[PDB]
Amino acid sequence: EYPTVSEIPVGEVRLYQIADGVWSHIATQSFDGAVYPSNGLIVRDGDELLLIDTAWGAKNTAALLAEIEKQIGLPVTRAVSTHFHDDRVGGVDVLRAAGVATYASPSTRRLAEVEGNEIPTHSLEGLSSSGDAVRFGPVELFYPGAAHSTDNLVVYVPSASVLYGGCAIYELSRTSAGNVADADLAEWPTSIERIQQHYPEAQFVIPGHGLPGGLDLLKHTTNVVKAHTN
Ligand SMILES: [Cl-]
Ligand SMILES: [O-]
Ligand SMILES: [Zn+2]
Ligand SMILES: [Zn+2]
Ligand SMILES: [Zn+2]
Repeated sequence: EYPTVSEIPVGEVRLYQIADGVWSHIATQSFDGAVYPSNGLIVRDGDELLLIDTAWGAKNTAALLAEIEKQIGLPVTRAVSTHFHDDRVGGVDVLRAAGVATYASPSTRRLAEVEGNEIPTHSLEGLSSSGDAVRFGPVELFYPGAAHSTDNLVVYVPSASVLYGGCAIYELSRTSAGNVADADLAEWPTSIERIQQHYPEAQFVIPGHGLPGGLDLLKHTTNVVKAHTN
């Protein structure tokens, strides 16, 4: 049922419905020899769609839109990148070209530019302090504090109790820390706890990569982060 790299050819994207009016988009990308899956979110906003994160690359993102256009038939009007890394903003130029309004916090935009990555056009204000939350259409955007990256945001769909953690949250199968180069290992557990305190009602938790689960993914990530820290 949940698509894996198996049911997904490199360059293609698969959509998966998590709840009413909420889907995850799944793509793949080779990386240092191996192939990894990657999740993004899609949330119905009236008669249009809010996209959370790119499909990790221009080709992948063009396929994501095509796969959305021919499967939901609702237009993607806005998109939010949860952090400055390539797997989240890579494809933003494609989204922009297609008329999608791309958004990110000033922190993410700043880091993206410094990194030489694509830069979402619009700015999400009011997410600069750990614990900050702001509404964006059908979802709530939350800055839990530095974790996988200093700018990582998490997304909650109050109507469906869906929490999209992006790369700040690991799937159960991920037993060791991934790339923590731009991570704040010291603050990661505390940021996870703010996510826990703010969304204890979440029923579905989507990791940036891999299989969705419940709130237990938070403690799992904490376990993995602590083990790596030591
Ligand atoms: Cl990654
Ligand atoms: O990432
Ligand atoms: Zn990242
Ligand atoms: Zn605009
Ligand atoms: Zn990632």
